[PDB]
Amino acid sequence: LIVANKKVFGKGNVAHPRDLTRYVKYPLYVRIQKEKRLLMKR
RNA sequence: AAAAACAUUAAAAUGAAACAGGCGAUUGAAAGAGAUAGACGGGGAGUUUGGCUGG
Repeated sequence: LIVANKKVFGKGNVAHPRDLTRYVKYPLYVRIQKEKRLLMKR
């Protein structure tokens, strides 16, 4: 009955998934309104 | 640097860690473009290159 059990993954010479926000290229109006706040704080 | 190979649509009970007010670097208050001033500039523009006179 030992067929269904745990199976860990690889991710060596293989791929690995991860969330990639902070890299999204938001529209020009979002970028402008986000960097505007920074200029107020710098 | 032993091997011209495979690697994806997950099991299982999150797996696959969080946060930053920076996509990652480089240059930097200098340099580019503007204005004014000096230099240089036949690369180019405009023009000139007297008269008498045994032609």
